[PDB]
Amino acid sequence: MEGCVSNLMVCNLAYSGKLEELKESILADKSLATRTDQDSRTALHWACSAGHTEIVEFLLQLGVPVNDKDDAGWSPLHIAASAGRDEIVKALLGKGAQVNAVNQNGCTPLHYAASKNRHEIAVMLLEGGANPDAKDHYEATAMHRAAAKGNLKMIHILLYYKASTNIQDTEGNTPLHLACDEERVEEAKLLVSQGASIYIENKEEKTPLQVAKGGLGLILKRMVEG
Repeated sequence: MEGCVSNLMVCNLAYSGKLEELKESILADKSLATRTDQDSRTALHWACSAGHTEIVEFLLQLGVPVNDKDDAGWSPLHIAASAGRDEIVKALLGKGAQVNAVNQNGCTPLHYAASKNRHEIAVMLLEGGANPDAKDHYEATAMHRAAAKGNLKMIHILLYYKASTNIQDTEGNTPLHLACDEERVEEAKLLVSQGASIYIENKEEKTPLQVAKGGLGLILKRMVEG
């Protein structure tokens, strides 16, 4: 757990926060700065997941790769934003890091950021080149995950940057469908009044209104074209 990880001295060094040992290691060895192992990870990936900004900065300054996608671990900015690491997320971006790189399930930074409450972190990545309406394998969106468990603030920024277009998962699941299911009156009222087609049916051919609450749907559907 502590000290090292499993393999690759550079990976664990950044993980345990041994910048001195990491610097002397890369200084002495150039290949070590990129050398990958275990899961094709890089010390940046390990440092970002932990927090050690000094290690990621030192590696970044040298000109280490950042746009590189791991065997699944997404990009550096991906891991940084995911745990709400402002220092790491800013620090990776400064190096022209990626923005839409896909982990394995394509859960872009938006998808991960939305999963959290880091409203500010999500906005930073969006302007950097984060697909606001990008879909994953299941065609799920950050809006869906947030609408199911997030905040109204996210809705303000997401819509501000122009994101979400009634997207529907492979089996059916739009911003209103999930929001309605969550008994979220405010989220449903704002999303519908913004551009959430109520008629959009579901697996059972059910529209957000019908799944809203039988009657509650009448109010949401009326605003759309009552």
